[PDB]
Amino acid sequence: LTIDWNSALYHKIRPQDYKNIIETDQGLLIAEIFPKISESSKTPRSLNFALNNLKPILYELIRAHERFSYRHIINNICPKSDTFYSSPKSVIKLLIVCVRKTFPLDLLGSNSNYSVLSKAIAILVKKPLHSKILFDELCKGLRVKDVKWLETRRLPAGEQTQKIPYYDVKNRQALLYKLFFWILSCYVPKLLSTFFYVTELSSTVDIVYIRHDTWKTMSQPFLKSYFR
Repeated sequence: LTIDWNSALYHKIRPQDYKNIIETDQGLLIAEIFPKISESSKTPRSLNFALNNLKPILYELIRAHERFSYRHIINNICPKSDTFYSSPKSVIKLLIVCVRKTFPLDLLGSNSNYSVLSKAIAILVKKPLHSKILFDELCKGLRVKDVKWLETRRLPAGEQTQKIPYYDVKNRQALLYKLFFWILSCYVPKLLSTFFYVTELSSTVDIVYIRHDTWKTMSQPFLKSYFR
């Protein structure tokens, strides 16, 4: 399984449409993340509880996304500079910061798992245009035990030290990786496309990030000449 990023980088692109970074229709959002699972009428009930545990988290994520100024944070992390391109390191910090300030903590579970996200975000941007990426390489340190909305057991006071069955832990691994896949192949590339026009210098520097306004100023004289 791969993330063909160039197509993921120019699909449903809405430049500076900072509201359409995340699907604000919450029913559409969960079908986005869990395509078949979230409308199957034959889902195992352990999973149906997992999705139910997810309903408040996705709701909060949508609320945070709508009270956030993405124009603000990019002017801090990646302001207009002498260099006309934004350094990947600045693009890194910007993305990670955006996640840290809007994502509920129970979405990926722990900071440990959000580090695995941070590392995944670092690998991604550094890779050039038209580059397939092995997804399972990125799920490096994902602990399915740190994420509570996948814990559907409700045990009596005594026997709390119960070991999780293999079928159970394998199912939660699938769900978490399906959500992680949506973060990296849907959410992250849509954040990038909204802030930056992305391109390549065609040479050794095969990954370039130029702010959309800076890009529009730089192309204006070219578009202004068209008379052929």
